Amino acid sequence: CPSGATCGSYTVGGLGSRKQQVRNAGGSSLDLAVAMLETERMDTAYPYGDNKSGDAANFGIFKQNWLMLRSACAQFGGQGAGQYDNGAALNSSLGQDVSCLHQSQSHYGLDAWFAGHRNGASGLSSPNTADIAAYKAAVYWIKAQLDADSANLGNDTRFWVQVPA
Ligand SMILES: [Cl-]
Repeated sequence: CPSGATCGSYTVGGLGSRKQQVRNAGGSSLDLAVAMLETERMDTAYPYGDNKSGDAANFGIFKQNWLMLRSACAQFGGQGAGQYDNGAALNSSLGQDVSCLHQSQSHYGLDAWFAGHRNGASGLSSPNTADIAAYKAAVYWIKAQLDADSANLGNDTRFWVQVPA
């Protein structure tokens, strides 16, 4: 486990089939790690926008925020913060979700992407915080578990890390 955190793994029914769908939609192991951290079932069943509005609203299985989406992704080009409900298109289309993730990561580079993903504009402007570093470490710990045994790319196991610890 990273730092002083608890971590572990448990079984989620149907998750292996879902992992395969994410991969077939273009998700890499890093993308799977992010998805695995963000929701239990790699879905969009969390509250709409993750109970946030505007630039802070989250959409899709990676919980991408509207600032990131409208700043980097062609389908949201030129849109303002108040148009955030348009990001809900990612809740219905896994292919668009992955496409947007890749556009955003390429636009910012991965290091900046982690910062903006975690903390929005504040994160992009101050990307080297301890909290952002903890988030990144959690994702890469999950990825290490996926990398260490390829069965984890298609089985029902969810790896988890308590990011606040
Ligand atoms: Cl994001």
